[PDB]
Amino acid sequence: CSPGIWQLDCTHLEGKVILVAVHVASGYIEAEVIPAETGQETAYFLLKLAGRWPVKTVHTDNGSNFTSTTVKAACEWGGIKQEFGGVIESMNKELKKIIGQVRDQAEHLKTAVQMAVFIHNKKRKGGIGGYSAGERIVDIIATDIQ
Amino acid sequence: CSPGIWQLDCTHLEGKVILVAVHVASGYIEAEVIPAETGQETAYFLLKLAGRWPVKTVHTDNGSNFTSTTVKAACEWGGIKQEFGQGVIESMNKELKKIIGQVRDQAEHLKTAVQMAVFIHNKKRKGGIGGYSAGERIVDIIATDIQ
Ligand SMILES: [Mg+2]
Ligand SMILES: [Mg+2]
Repeated sequence: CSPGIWQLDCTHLEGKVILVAVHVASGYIEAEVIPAETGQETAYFLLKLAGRWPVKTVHTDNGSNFTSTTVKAACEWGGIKQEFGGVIESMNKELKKIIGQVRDQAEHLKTAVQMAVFIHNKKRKGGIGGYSAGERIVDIIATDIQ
Repeated sequence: CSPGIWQLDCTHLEGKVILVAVHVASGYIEAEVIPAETGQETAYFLLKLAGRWPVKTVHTDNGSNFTSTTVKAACEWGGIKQEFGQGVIESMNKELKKIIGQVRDQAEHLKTAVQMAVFIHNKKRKGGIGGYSAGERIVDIIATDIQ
């Protein structure tokens, strides 16, 4: 389901792990520095994400954390279908870029990451009244409720 | 702005702090166990929240964490207006605790149970049939406000 498909992947900065989720159909993202690239941390991130948006399918790579039994259980509980097997790469790249631009503006990396996410989701680039990723996701989900 | 107003407050369970945010106009909530009831943890939660939804005004009580300079800076950066000072946030904490109680056994840790509870609350429909869920009301409210 186009409105319920997300892609997850981990990227790294300053020796830290950043878990990233992208709503494919809109470009909206959610990211967060996790203490360790474990299935436990990944499962925790997934539950929060699923309680927020209609997460039906998550696409990830071969990563141990994503293939873990704990993430599997989280997905079954949340009714999320998994697929291990474009977009997420671009996001990690651009997220790192924005993080770079605002890095000085905050003490810890985790804060910079959230500033970057905010900037990315609020960012526009269409006409004088196009749409931001944040606006596209709610529009997509709203129109799908009817 | 009705669509941009949120209320935040902390509640407690098992000796832990649970930070809770409620989108007043829809009943949609976001909660999370934080290591400590500090301005730092509160500011972190607020940034995440603001990058997700159109947070324009946050209403909280007199709490040190909410009045802290670090939260103040977060709000200025995020362009969020603060107000210090109803029944809504109280009801949510109460019901969240209720749902947490119902699913407490399905999770290894409280923090997980909290997220299960949030998921259940936001997905819940009155009477379990038709109608709108809090999750659907918030996106509808925000969507109709974009036009
Ligand atoms: Mg990977
Ligand atoms: Mg309190």
